[PDB]
Amino acid sequence: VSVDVLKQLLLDIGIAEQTLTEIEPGTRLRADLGLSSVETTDLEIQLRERFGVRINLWDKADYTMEQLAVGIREMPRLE
Amino acid sequence: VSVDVLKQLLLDIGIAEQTLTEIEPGTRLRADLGLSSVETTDLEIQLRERFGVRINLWDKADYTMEQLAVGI
Repeated sequence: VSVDVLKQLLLDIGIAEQTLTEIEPGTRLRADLGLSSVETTDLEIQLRERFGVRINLWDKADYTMEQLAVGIREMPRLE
Repeated sequence: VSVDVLKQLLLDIGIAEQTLTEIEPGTRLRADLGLSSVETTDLEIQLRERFGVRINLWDKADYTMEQLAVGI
């Protein structure tokens, strides 16, 4: 249900907090947040390196906050 | 751009993560990573369509990750 972890990640990579005030489970990275190419690339890097989550926004057109939150909860980690 | 960014762009065109472990400034596109002609072309397309960056990766015989960053 919760997207707080992902909201904080976005904040962590430099997304402005005013862009994030209405974030919901169905909020989409491109179509709703309007994330830039550099921002999406930074997100893919940090998802992989911090959370073990591997996504490809070159290949896939978009992802919701929910799908990414769930990925984070599900992915195996050594910690 | 950093080596990290280049590594992600390469992942995103389907270069295997295993092939990218130990990637660094000196790593070469063709002689070390073994990029195919189709993969090279895919990298060009991604740079142009995702970032607005036009680069011709047949202008040189090969590119280290550092030359690629500078060229970008």
